[PDB]
Amino acid sequence: SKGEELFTGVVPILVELDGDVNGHKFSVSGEGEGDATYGKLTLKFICTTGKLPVPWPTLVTTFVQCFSRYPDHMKRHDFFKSAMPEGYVQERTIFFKDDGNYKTRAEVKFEGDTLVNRIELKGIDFKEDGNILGHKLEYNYNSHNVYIMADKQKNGIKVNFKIRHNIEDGSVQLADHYQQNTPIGDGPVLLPDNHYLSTQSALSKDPNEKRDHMVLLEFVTAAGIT
Repeated sequence: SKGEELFTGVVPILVELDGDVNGHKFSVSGEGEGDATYGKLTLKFICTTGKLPVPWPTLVTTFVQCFSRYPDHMKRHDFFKSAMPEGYVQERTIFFKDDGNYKTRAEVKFEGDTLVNRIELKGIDFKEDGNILGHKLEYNYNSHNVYIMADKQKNGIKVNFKIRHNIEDGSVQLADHYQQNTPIGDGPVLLPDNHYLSTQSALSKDPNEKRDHMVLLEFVTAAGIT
């Protein structure tokens, strides 16, 4: 396809985010690379404004599904790569159960050989003593299924899934994700049949890094269609 070929090898990745959660302003820069052939992502994020005001796990989904591995028989359902190199807009509302919500708007596209994800995040109605602003979430991550449906109305896709973050007391903090993606260019894109992405993520720390940061290793494969 017009974008499939752009992901046959290792692609450098850059992530830039500006956020405001209940008035707490912060920025994050991330770098790494992705190898869609194997659905693999390796990235390191740094809070460039000091200490991150929310827990790192809560931003993982916000921080390039074009790196998902789509089985050859499912290639016609790969909206993400089809929108490249012009890219796509990714918007979400993430509802943290019994707490506030994040609204995000991002643009994912190529700048030369680098795949860039530029994001604006706004969080409101959070409890200053809740699990988010109170930093009560464990630094870990679970495997999830990301459900995708076409949206011919806007020539894009609708995505939904639930992330369950582990709370330090053994409980769980649900983060309900509502997502929409639309192409940036006026070119054609692939509208998919219903399917999902199987995702797994591991979080770690750089032992020599004194800045507030997160190291992420992720594997994602499309499934649901035979």
